[PDB]
Amino acid sequence: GSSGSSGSSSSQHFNLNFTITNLPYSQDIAQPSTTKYQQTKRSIENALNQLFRNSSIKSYFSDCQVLAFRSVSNNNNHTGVDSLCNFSPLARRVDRVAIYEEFLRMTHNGTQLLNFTLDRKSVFVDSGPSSG
Repeated sequence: GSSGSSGSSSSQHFNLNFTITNLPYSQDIAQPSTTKYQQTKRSIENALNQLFRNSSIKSYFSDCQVLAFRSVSNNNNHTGVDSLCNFSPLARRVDRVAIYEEFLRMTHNGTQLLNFTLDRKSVFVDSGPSSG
């Protein structure tokens, strides 16, 4: 057997996160078998797509992966966007702040994402695969 395997992976995955104040955490958002969930799930993922091609990193950045939504504490009138700033195999020189600033520039300092008003301080991007 053995058809490869020699210490290879290529491509990188970035953890995209940013709560959207313009999205209440209802029961629908809790169950993937709802409309409010699928709709918002594709709505945000769709907005991020057109945002990338327009962003400064519209060459190495492939697309995003909306994992799910989280319910922030204190107030239940928000929704934590659990996305994944996925990149291409060619992308080698990519920092965390890079996608963070590129997204804030288009979202007006992280306030209005196309058609979804979201906070800025809440937003944050990190590295997914890092042994943890």
